[PDB]
Amino acid sequence: PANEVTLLDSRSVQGELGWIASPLEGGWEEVSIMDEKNTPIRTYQVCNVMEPSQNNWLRTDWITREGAQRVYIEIKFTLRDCNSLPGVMGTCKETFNLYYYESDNDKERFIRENQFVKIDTIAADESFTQVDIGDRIMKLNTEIRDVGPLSKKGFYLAFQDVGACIALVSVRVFYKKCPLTVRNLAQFPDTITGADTSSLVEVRGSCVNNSEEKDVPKMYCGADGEWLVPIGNCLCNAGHEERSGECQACKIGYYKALSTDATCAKCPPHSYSVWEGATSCTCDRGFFRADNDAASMPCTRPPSAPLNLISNVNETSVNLEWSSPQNTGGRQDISYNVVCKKCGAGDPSKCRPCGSGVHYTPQQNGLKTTKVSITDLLAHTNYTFEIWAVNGVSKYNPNPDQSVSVTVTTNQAAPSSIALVQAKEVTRYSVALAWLEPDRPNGVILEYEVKYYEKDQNERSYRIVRTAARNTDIKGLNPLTSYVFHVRARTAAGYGDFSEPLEVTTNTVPSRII
Repeated sequence: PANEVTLLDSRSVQGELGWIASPLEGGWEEVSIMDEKNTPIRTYQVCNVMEPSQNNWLRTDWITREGAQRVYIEIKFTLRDCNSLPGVMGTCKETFNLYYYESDNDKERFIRENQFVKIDTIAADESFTQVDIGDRIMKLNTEIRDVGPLSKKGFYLAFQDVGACIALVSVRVFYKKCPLTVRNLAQFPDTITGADTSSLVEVRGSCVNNSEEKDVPKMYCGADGEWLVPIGNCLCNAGHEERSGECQACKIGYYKALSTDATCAKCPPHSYSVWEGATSCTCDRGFFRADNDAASMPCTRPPSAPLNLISNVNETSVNLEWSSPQNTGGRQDISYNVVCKKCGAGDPSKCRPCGSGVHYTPQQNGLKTTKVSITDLLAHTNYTFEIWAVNGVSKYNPNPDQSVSVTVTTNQAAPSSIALVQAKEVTRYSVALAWLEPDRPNGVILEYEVKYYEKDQNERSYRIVRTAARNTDIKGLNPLTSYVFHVRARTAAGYGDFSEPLEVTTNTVPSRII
């Protein structure tokens, strides 16, 4: 019934035990008790109290050790007290000796009586053990005796009677063993107990096929037939979670990048579901993950180019400025790459690249700031720059379809100021504005910026209204508030100057009666 492997048993034996007894008549009797469906239970009996100098031997059959170390012998017997019935002074006994002999030969006819070695004298105990074979309760005292270490192939066990009323009910022969158990996600095989009580057995078992050894696993198989302290845990491999037995793989829609104790996590947002036992959730079409970026982070989109581009020119240098991108994609690392083209010079589309050493003081390629300044550019020659937005993923991702660019001139000056501005309509809610283009353009006019600032009060933040058309209307203004309007012409070639300061007071509904 126990985890310990048995060698010899009274019930488990095939038919007869095959035990050699000396003498045959008047010695050990085959008094067996039958209490099973057509199957008997073997028991040896001897009771020669009246006869003097009684000596009865009972040797067991050949026992195959099968790689044993320490053998435990459990004997269940009935011992009749010498007080129960009157007898002869110093004749009756209440003890029986236990003998053992090691041999190599399998089948033997006779074993030498004097050659046997005694283990210990077995006697009765006060506490009776309750163990029954049939329906009625039987109270027989049990005794356990250990012997070891054994070097030979097998051994023989002998029972000696010195004139006592005894019956050997159950004879169990078994060795203690450490069972096959899986602890700390590592397999441990069946190991036999040590030869000494003060000696421990070092057991090192191999880990699961779908798991990697992080720490060396070891267990100590004690003399009792069980492990003591577990040292070293085997962590589950990437794409496999913790389970009762072996490391179970991650289900459809789960991933595990590194060997961690935590279970399989669900796919991050905007990521395609992979098959059972995946390392990392792959990104679907339109989304791509960076090499330097962690597996825990979700899939990101490619960046967008900044729509607005402001350019100011000097005699030999050019200054560029742009706003933040529209679609970020989902990454904090946004850089800008400036590309020289020299396509501005000449009417045809095809041109030669900037082979010469163009110097730009802030950064060469991949600037984090939204402002850049290009120097040492040749005068009288037309140029064009392509400010291409670069993300952390954009390298792995395909080259972005479009990049916002602006064509500029070197030697040509900045635009002049507007000669005069005029108000067309004057009402309590809106004031219309009209203006002409400046006297000297010095380039193609692209935008007109208008500034508004309140008078008689503290300086409020300037109102910005961008209109390419030569006419604009003000909106949402309080009555009786005088306002100064300033227009500024803006080109790709440069920055314009402030216009005529027009002081117009907001119209009011009449109140004076004549």
